[PDB]
Amino acid sequence: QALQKYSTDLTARAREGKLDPVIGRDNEIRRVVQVLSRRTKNNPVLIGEPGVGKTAIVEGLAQRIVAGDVPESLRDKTIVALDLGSMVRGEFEERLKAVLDDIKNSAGQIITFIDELHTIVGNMIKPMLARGELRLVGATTLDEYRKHIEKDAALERRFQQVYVGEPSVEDTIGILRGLKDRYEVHHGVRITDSALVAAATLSDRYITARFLPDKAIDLVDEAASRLRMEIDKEEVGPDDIADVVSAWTGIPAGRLLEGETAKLLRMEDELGKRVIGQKAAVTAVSDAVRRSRAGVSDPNRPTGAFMFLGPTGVGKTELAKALADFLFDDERAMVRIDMSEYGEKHTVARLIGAPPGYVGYEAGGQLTEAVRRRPYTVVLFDEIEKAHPDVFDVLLQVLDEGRLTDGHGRTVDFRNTILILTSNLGSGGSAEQVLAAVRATFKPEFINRLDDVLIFEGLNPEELVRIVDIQLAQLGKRLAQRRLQLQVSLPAKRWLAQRGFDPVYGARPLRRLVQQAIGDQLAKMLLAGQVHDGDTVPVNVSPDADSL
Amino acid sequence: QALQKYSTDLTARAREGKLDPVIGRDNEIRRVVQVLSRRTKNNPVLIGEPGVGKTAIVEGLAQRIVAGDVPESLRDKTIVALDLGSMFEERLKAVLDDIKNSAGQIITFIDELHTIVNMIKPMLARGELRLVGATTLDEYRKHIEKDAALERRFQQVYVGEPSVEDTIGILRGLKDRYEVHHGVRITDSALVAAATLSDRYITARFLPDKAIDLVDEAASRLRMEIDSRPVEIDEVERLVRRLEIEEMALSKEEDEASAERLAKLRSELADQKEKLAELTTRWQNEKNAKEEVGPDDIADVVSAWTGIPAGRLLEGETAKLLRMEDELGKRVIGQKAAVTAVSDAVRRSRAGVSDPNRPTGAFMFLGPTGVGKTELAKALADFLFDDERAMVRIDMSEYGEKHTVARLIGAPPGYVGYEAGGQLTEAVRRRPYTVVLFDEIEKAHPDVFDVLLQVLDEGRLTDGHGRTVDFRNTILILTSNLGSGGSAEQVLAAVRATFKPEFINRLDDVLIFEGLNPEELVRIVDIQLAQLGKRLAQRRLQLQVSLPAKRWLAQRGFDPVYGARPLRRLVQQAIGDQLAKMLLAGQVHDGDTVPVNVSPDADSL
Ligand SMILES: Nc1ncnc2c1ncn2[C@@H]1O[C@H](COP(=O)(O)OP(=O)(O)OP(O)(O)=S)[C@@H](O)[C@H]1O
Ligand SMILES: Nc1ncnc2c1ncn2[C@@H]1O[C@H](COP(=O)(O)OP(=O)(O)OP(O)(O)=S)[C@@H](O)[C@H]1O
Ligand SMILES: Nc1ncnc2c1ncn2[C@@H]1O[C@H](COP(=O)(O)OP(=O)(O)O)[C@@H](O)[C@H]1O
Ligand SMILES: Nc1ncnc2c1ncn2[C@@H]1O[C@H](COP(=O)(O)OP(=O)(O)O)[C@@H](O)[C@H]1O
Repeated sequence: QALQKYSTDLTARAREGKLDPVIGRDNEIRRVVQVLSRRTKNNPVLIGEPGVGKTAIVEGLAQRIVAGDVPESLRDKTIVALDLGSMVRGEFEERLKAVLDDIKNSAGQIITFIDELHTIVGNMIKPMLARGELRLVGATTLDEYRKHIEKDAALERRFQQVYVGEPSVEDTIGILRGLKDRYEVHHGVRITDSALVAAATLSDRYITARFLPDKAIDLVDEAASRLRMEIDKEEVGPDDIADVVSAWTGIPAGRLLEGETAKLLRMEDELGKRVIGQKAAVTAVSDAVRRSRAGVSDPNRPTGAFMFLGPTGVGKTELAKALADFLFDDERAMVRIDMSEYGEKHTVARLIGAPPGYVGYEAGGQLTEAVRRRPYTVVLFDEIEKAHPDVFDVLLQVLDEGRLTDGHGRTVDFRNTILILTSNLGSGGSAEQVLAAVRATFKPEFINRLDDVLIFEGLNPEELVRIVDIQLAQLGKRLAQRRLQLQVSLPAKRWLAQRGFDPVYGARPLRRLVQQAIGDQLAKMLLAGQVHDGDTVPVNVSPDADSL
Repeated sequence: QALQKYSTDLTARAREGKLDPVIGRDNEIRRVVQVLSRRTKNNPVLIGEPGVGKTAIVEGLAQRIVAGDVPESLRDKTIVALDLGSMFEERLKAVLDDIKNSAGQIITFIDELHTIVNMIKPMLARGELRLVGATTLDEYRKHIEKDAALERRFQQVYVGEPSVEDTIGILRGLKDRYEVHHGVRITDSALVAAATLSDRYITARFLPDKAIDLVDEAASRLRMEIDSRPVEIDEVERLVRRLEIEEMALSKEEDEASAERLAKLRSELADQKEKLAELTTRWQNEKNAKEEVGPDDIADVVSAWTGIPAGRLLEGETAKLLRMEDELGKRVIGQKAAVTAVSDAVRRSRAGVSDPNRPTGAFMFLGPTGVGKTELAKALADFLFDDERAMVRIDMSEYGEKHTVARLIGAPPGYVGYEAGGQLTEAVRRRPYTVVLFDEIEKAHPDVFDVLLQVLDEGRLTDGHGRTVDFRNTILILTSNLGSGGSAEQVLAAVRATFKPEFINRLDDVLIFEGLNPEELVRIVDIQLAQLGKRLAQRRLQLQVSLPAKRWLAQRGFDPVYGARPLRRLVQQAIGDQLAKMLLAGQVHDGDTVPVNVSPDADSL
């Protein structure tokens, strides 16, 4: 009572009701009060993620004390918190010893409470502990406890671990609707259970950084305040919260709705916006992804295991680069592993990395280490027909059971990824001998487990226009830093085709071909003159090359 | 009422009407009042960097407060500050008691509380003062990011700098106040040029005050040059005066070796004397037919800042860059494909076309040894800085260990080597314009690659202290000799299987040098012999080599497995050996020229 400047009270202000009723989490209080009444290894410590309700539990304990529900062994005691940030090189221990003296002079069982004790731990308080005068209650997280309370601890023999995992959705919903009338008078508009459950599920779904009991309340109170500030609609609602979540993340409030039909029905041209032609292919792949996400197939299998073959450079990779954007929300999600190194017997274990203590161990495997983190990729396999006939064992093990075991000992799961097996077979075969070749080259019962084996059709010599038009409308962005406009002339743009297609490399060069030509040919004018940001820069076909 | 002395006021200054120009940031003000009208985690803190305009944000907040645009809980709120120009712990009770007795109507604004955080924390846990904060992001993360004891009452509010179309209005709202001291005119041309030019180029400070300091320094520079003789009329005159005194002290030199230094200092004087006259004559033209700020002094102050060149078209730099592919062919021979590529990416930066958030160029060339994959980078650094010593060259052969990543980043605070700073970061933090050479990238530990993966497409990286140096105006070069025997597929596969494809992704064109041939070797023999003459011109012993001699040389050392170094070895072993045999045996004393000629096998001097 003499040095009460680096610590607060919990039972005094509980005579005022300055604390929230603590509905939920009625088991942890029994656990704590049971550990607090032993003879040794008493004075527990709460262990859990930040923002889950550890302080909430200790406050509820204080409130049950002031009410009177505990055994008389614990009856008639106060609780005091400790702020570690109020002290901090040195003199931290001076104030700490001044505090411990007061605690000992308390001459009773006046229980303390220390939040984030792993800032203290040490050998200064253990004699205070192993004598029977203080009782501390703590708080930290699991990995912290494993660091500051496990390596140099030697005090783990007097701290009891109590776990506070995290609430469920249907439980934090009750928590919220219990903590509702408060804000209904603080701001005061109106509250709908629809808004509450919407906040809960949307935070759970898209806010993957924080945790539930406060993560939800954050959005609820911020949205209520935004609605109050609006009055410079007299109700709150689910859209009234999706707008907040969108202003929080960046993704628009439209897509923040149904994610099954509103996705399967988008498998239309929204793919064909980035991919071109091959409409049979896109429709087939869309069937594959739709009927697989229905919810009747075996739950332990990839979400798609189709392959496609034919000519090069027509967009074989581009279909996957676009598909990763629509489903997993990124084009930096695919992983491509060439089956050209894997032409020997031994190198098949390079994509796992076998033993602890050999050359490639901490480097992990090529196929697994890129999956156990971010398990939502889109795996490609260039020129699979060249891989040694031993990789197929690992591959069949994948697509027959959604699991695999790396070198470390971890278990990885492939039950929500998409396999893709490209190939350059089909040199002359149109549709007749190409399938005979791919039925005789690969194992016959392997292809029994695949999905559709669709064959890309060549670029229609007219349907080079759409791809080059996408390329050109893209490069229309290039010189927007100067706002210079571009000229198009269908003879010139078609003159790129017959001299840049090169159907041995698909359509690969048509990016450098045009960017180097236009950019570094204008690089004289763009420095001297001849152009400004209203000039379409008329470029045309000289009888030989592409002058202006 | 006892804080009227220890703190200023903004409830009365706003009624009187004096406040700095606040335009924009109205959504920010709305965010601040919105977070103030909450139950928990209210009372925000502003996060940014010095000179973004959060001071202006709170000032406009105060003006809007006195005007009235508020909710019910904001009955003018009499927002005040707590003067950090008021500084002991016995007085702070007297300061805090006034706010404590109040009902939350005198809320404070702790400008730069980053150092304030015992006394304010318990008085915050009861919830009586707002204590509006404003600091920077790194100091925030250091001080009040790890302490969750107080992070339950602080909601950071991010702010950005650029408001270009209103930065010009701010310049206007300040243009009046900068024309008073400097007897100059600050034109809208200058406003709109500085608002538009120093933004991407001088990327060390931030627009809302760097666009201010540019105009301030331009004003001071012009006011200086309004004095009779201006810049470049005060320069060659100070040069020619000094040059003369260097000549009148060399005539009285009884030496023959200093005559050739007297025979040149005279000439450069005779060359500089004219250009003094030509400018002086043209001066009177403008004297009877600069007195105002424009767009040229802007680029002037840009160039004099951070060494970065950023002008309209700098009238001495025009024919150099169109001659680059040819000007570079004086030092590097062959690899037309490589010189075209390395060249087409310097103009696209001096033109303003290239991507503004990526290095001004970053790509790799590799191939057999003794081809020039290092002389090319050296030649590049020689004609941009005019001295080859001005290239940052780090070797990746010493970084073969994992724990050597902290060698070029620095060691964390509290360890032994801490004040020494980094090795790569500490060179690009101060004066970033150089070219950085990565010798033998293959020999490095395949973990430093994860740092260049950051530098690519982001343009910066962090060090042991936590700050971020910028990498947006340099060129990054990679050298290696993977494969070294394969045509094009072995080396392609080797680099593809040695580096991540998402590291080769952000790279520009990947270059493969060919190797030298007989037709390109005579041009190298000439360079070698010219450099050798320039070297042994310190004893005035010029040489005289015959065409059969140069052909014998260029034929002798050619073998297409080691490149060109055998040529230097043969030059030494065949000429310098004999010459140094004679030079200390008398008979070839200073001031001499010895001819060489082909003999049947050797070439006698
Ligand atoms: N059962 C509950 N009853 C009432 N409020 C609860 C309950 N569980 C969580 N909360 C609230 O959730 C929020 C989380 O606050 P804290 O309990 O302090 O978080 P924490 O889990 O203790 O970790 P810290 O201390 O925030 S780092 C507070 O507003 C609590 O009041
Ligand atoms: N095309 C060239 N232009 C200029 N100097 C050249 C050329 N080819 C060779 N040389 C000279 O020959 C030597 C080769 O220098 P480097 O460029 O370091 O060799 P390299 O090609 O880098 O091979 P490595 O892999 O670095 S050992 C230097 O003395 C160069 O000056
Ligand atoms: N249908 C298409 N839609 C869009 N771009 C396409 C299409 N077909 C080919 N392309 C383009 O052709 C080029 C080759 O892409 P890709 O098939 O990934 O090449 P590679 O086979 O060399 O890996 C890319 O620029 C790609 O955008
Ligand atoms: N939007 C604005 N336009 C023009 N001048 C401004 C604006 N906001 C503030 N100013 C003035 O310019 C100064 C720029 O520095 P300031 O914004 O105070 O930086 P800080 O408070 O972060 O140190 C302000 O102090 C103010 O006097």
